[PDB]
Amino acid sequence: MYDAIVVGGGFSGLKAARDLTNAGKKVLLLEGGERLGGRAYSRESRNVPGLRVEIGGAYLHRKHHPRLAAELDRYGIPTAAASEFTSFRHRLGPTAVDQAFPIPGSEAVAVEAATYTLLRDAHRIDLEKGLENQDLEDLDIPLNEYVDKLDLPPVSRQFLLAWAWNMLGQPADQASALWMLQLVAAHHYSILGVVLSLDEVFSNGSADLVDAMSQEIPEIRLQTVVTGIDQSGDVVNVTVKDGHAFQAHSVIVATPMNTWRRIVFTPALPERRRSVIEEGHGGQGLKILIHVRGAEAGIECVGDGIFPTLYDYCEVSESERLLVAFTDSGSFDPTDIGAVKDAVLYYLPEVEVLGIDYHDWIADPLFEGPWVAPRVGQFSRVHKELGEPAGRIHFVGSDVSLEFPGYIEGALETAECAVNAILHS
Amino acid sequence: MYDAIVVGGGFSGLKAARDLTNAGKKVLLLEGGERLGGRAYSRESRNVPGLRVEIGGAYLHRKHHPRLAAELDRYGIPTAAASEFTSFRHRLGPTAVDQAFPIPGSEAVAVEAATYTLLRDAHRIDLEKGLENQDLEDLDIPLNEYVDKLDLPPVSRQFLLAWAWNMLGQPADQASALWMLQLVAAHHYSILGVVLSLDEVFSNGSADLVDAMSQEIPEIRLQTVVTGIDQSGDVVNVTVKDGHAFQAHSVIVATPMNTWRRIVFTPALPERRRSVIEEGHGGQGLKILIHVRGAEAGIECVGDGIFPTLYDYCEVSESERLLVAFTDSGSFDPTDIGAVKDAVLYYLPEVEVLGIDYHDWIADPLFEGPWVAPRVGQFSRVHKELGEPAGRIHFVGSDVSLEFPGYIEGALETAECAVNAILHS
Ligand SMILES: Cc1cc2nc3c(=O)[nH]c(=O)nc-3n(C[C@H](O)[C@H](O)[C@H](O)COP(=O)(O)OP(=O)(O)OC[C@H]3O[C@@H](n4cnc5c(N)ncnc54)[C@H](O)[C@@H]3O)c2cc1C
Ligand SMILES: Cc1cc2nc3c(=O)[nH]c(=O)nc-3n(C[C@H](O)[C@H](O)[C@H](O)COP(=O)(O)OP(=O)(O)OC[C@H]3O[C@@H](n4cnc5c(N)ncnc54)[C@H](O)[C@@H]3O)c2cc1C
Ligand SMILES: NC(=O)c1cccnc1
Ligand SMILES: NC(=O)c1cccnc1
Repeated sequence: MYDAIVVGGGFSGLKAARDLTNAGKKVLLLEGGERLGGRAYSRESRNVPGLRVEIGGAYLHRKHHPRLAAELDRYGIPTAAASEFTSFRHRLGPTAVDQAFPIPGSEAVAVEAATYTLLRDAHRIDLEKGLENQDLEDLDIPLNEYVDKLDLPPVSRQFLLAWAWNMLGQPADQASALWMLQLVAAHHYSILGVVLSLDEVFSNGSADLVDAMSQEIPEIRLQTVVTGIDQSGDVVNVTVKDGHAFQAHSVIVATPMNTWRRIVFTPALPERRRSVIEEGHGGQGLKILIHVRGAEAGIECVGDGIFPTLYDYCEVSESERLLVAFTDSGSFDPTDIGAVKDAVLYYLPEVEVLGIDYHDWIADPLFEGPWVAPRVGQFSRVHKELGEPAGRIHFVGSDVSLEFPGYIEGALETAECAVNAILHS
Repeated sequence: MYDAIVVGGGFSGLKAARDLTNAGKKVLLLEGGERLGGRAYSRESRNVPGLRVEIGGAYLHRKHHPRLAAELDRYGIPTAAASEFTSFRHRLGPTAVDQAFPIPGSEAVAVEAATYTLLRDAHRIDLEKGLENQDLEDLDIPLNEYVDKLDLPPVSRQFLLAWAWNMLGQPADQASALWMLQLVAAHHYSILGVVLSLDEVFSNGSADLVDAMSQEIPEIRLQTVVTGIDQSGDVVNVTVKDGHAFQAHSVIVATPMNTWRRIVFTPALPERRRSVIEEGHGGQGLKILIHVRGAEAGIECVGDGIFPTLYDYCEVSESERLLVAFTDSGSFDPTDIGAVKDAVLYYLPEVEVLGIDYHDWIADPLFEGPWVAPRVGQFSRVHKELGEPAGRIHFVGSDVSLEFPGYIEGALETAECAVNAILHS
């Protein structure tokens, strides 16, 4: 038996397991899959033999992600400032302007007014209290209705919608307007910052940092799927698909939120948390890497397409590249290459699709979902609590961060606080 | 004797005198000078024989100035959309960009945040209550300190300051930050709108509308300076520099605010109003028409010069134009043509000054000031009341508008309410 069992080896689990270990605890780390990193997946392209692609979470911004910045600085991990955009091909109607910020002057007075409204509403949210504890229900409505109340003229209406589609991974009518605001608050009460935090990338991918952190964890078991976590006894008992149980004083659940319903907890979890855990969160972000000929470097496209955003990802050859599309999985079928062609040609009619590459996070039983985004109504009923301790069992990870939900910095933050919790118990 | 005496024949006096007359009152209009229009002065250029220039208030914007729009529509007065700007020559440092909106992206996140602060503060002001009745003292401080608290990066700091200098007619340390906000509220809670209301001009100058309105006033006396307004008796007694008094049930003071201290009121005015009336308001706007060779059409310059703004006014010849500078009278001496050359060359080094043209509103005893702007501290002590009736004597005009101070629309608004007041008495 162990001081702690860390269940899940994404960034959250890895930090906790490392920090407890360095603090002198006897820690075991249990990972269901055959790799470490979780939703930070860097592998080789399915399209381009020999090329390494980020299939999940890639970007960072130091001023917003100090914890991540410290990890990179600790292990000397190189980051490069992300591909600049020299070329704009929006689908925002004829009055829009082909630059990074495509709102035209004719819309400025409306943008000014909406900027005040968006920021006033976001200033409502205090990021330490939980979205259920601040009388924020009037905000917890479908985003399409929220944006309809703002009454924005065409370019900015659709610019806001397209980036809200990309970032939330939900179509406008499934997204919570209050979650959109939670992101604005996360970024220092900035709308712009939600998009400008696409600031840096790992020169050699997330795997660098995954490896540096795991180097410092002495006991890791891959292919070890947890199926029950039982704290009826004096000492927590962790049960597993094929194998002898493991036992520890503390357990940290560092697995996706949408997977918790596949573990048997004993006793059953506090009763507030239970419907949300069953239904899961609404996140459906679909990120597609598209292999293309005919595209020049630097293209960014935002607009009303089934891909709200489509932009450069990297150079493949002198005539070939990868672009990246965002849309959501219950709106687009990534295996319908003709669909993909139509979505792309919509913005970029000169460009031939050579192939596509994605991960079905939803279909993956180790995840059942990409990054968190609540269903309308969920997080103003229960939110802070989904990541509070239940007995000797802690809950951590991006999904349950109040400070940064959906980003690595969130995975790292939630583990700080759990590690600290345990160190005092 | 008359139902009403209207004292002053700027736009405020002219509307009142006309509306009372049309309502069937026996009205006399008394004007101290030799022309009608007041601070709306259109005469011939001192520089360009035969050319008609606006020396005072020229611009309008229909959506913000419905009363003005109705006057223009009533008399079929043509307006032309004001000279467009094709050419930018700012002095905002090396990171600024030569277009109408010169803030660079590097400053966007700061602009966003200040936009929220500026608009939150302006939303504090409710335009019907008066600036002294809303607990707004924390705002009634020097603008330089306010803008220092906002902590803006160079381009936008100086862009805001330069336009606040132009619009308020005061250097930053003499201007009330709360007045700056009053203007933002006046324009529908818009910062941008304060500058975008430079939208239209009178094709043939303000005089058109001055003449249409005066056509409908049957009794006007020019060169008739009022020196005492005495309402001790049953009927108000109006005394005059050289001449027999005039008498009326009602008197409307439609003269500048900074002139009221040159009239003897009986009884003396309510005691709150009296210090402000003595000291006067702080407005020192100085608008200079500059006759130039070497300038092309379309130039707008904003920057840190002794002229915060310098831009095209109109074509004189194919090689000659007028520009317009704004600055303030206690900072620049318009008769120092070398000073003017330096101020201009600062922004426009290729341009030769041929001459200048201005009106000393301050030195003019019929005005003693250009448009209103309070001294720091004044309008959060007394404001609404300066334009409330004192006995049978009413007070109207741009200076005392809560809705639009410094614009014609304000002169027109304050006269509506006085005319209505009288019609019910
Ligand atoms: C498409 C996409 C793009 C993204 N882009 C960014 C970005 O640009 N910047 C950024 O900061 N973040 C980004 N992210 C979000 C971020 O990468 C993740 O939210 C973050 O890595 C979450 O890590 P975690 O440690 O909380 O959980 P995860 O990384 O998901 O780790 C959970 C671990 O638990 C394991 N597991 C699951 N079930 C069991 C079981 N029962 N027993 C044992 N182990 C189990 C899984 O195999 C996994 O290793 C992106 C995410 C996605 C999906
Ligand atoms: C440089 C400058 C630029 C401007 N630009 C604009 C603009 O772009 N758009 C806009 O809407 N407004 C503008 N204005 C402001 C606007 O023109 C004035 O505030 C407005 O016309 C005020 O009119 P009024 O009727 O309130 O007073 P005034 O027009 O000033 O009229 C007062 C009248 O009283 C007379 N008078 C004074 N003393 C006596 C006396 N004791 N007895 C009898 N008569 C007396 C004066 O001769 C005058 O006719 C500008 C003003 C200035 C100074
Ligand atoms: N939570 C988010 O909005 C998010 C994070 C990373 C990538 N895309 C979206
Ligand atoms: N009150 C004002 O700011 C004003 C009005 C007209 C011209 N300049 C300034």
